[PDB]
Amino acid sequence: SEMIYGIHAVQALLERAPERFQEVFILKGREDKRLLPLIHALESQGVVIQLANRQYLDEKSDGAVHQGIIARVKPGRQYQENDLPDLIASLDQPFLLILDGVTDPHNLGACLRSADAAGVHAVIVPKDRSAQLNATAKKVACGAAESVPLIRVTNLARTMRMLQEENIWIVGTAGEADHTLYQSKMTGRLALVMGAEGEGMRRLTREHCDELISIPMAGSVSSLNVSVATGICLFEAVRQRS
Amino acid sequence: SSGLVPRGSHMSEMIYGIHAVQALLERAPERFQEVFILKGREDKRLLPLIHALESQGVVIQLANRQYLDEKSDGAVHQGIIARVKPGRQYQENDLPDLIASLDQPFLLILDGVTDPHNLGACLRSADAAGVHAVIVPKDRSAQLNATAKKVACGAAESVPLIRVTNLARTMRMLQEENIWIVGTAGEADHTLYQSKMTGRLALVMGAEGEGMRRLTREHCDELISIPMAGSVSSLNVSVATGICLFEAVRQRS
Repeated sequence: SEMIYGIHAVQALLERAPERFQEVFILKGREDKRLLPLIHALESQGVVIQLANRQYLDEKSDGAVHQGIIARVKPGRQYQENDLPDLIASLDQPFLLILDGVTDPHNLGACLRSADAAGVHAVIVPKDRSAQLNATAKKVACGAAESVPLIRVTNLARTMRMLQEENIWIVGTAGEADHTLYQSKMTGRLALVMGAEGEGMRRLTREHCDELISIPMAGSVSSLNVSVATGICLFEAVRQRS
Repeated sequence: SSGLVPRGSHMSEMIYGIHAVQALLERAPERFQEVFILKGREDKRLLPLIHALESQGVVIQLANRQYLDEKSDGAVHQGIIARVKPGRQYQENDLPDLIASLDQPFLLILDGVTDPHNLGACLRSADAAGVHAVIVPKDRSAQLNATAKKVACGAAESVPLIRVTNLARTMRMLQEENIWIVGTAGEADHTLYQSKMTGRLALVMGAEGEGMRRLTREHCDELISIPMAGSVSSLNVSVATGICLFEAVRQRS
């Protein structure tokens, strides 16, 4: 049993895994047009709602910015490297995001938020030397933690080959690319790879890519933050995929 | 009986990071006055720098770390000091002329970004996209402080940030100058991909909270939304700003 607080986590679950709802706790006495459009959905879902004072919610959350809402939820299905091939098989047209070198919990959250926004089916990351999904990541993820699975993998190159033996085209961003993000084809079976802000993808990672793209800069000094680069690339795909 | 007038002083400003010392070298070399580095101490990352500096005819002097950390308020200078002239601070009144010197102005308007970190993150993306100027309302925006300047990775020294008195009025001026204004809002009825983002243009982004002010929204020529996959999905102002700014870039290239 897991405890979630916040409207962004209560809702990401209503949109994605409403079946994970067991019992809801909301402030007994304080109307908010920020909750009814949720309270009703919960009622429609057949989720048992429960009346509780403010103390009942100040304790069972460790003084969090619950905004008046907390629920009892069944832990979310955590995908391991092993069950990736099945996840992919259940996908009509895989749209994946691979992060090589994201060590900062905050960036992991931002990338997760954007992947969700983009409709990415899963975020794949190097099990070793990569940030962890802690309180802060989830927080910056704005609920994305609950929607987009994050699969931690032993060897990136091995997993990439698996994806390629499964017809998923791998396109990675890199300065030493010959064409730009806009001269790429981001339709079909796809996996987008972003590397750390300074070092980029590790040499091995970029060699396991079918293609390499670069984001065009207007300034030989102009650079881009990682979570913004991820977004720009992901939505260029969203654009071509619509 | 008279009238006194400050004759006028000239005070230098010390810079610190490679993302300033090496950024301002190419971003704004003419402001350079004196430069400091470690004495007789090899640094393979300093040579590619102290190279372009000598070519520009800028003085380069060696010194201690006490000297560096003292004239640097014990800051992460990275062994590279730099005494330079004050930076040109663009003001509202300067706007008309800046726009006059551009054939196809590409402006970014930030309404309500009150967090310096976001302000700096946004400038960085603006600089990457070729934005000529970022315009924010004086009474509803963050200050280009040190925190902002750092998250901007140098852009702060390349992209003018003009603080304005009446955002809506400044917007009417932009339109009088034939600049098309596109604002980002959930209330829009088409996406940024269905928008014509070429020509004279200003992109308006609102903060994550209350979003764009109603008056700002009403002075836009068009409103666009960023398509979300699921009623859940939502974007950070910096990422969102980056996304819209680059869809524009794609279109005008």
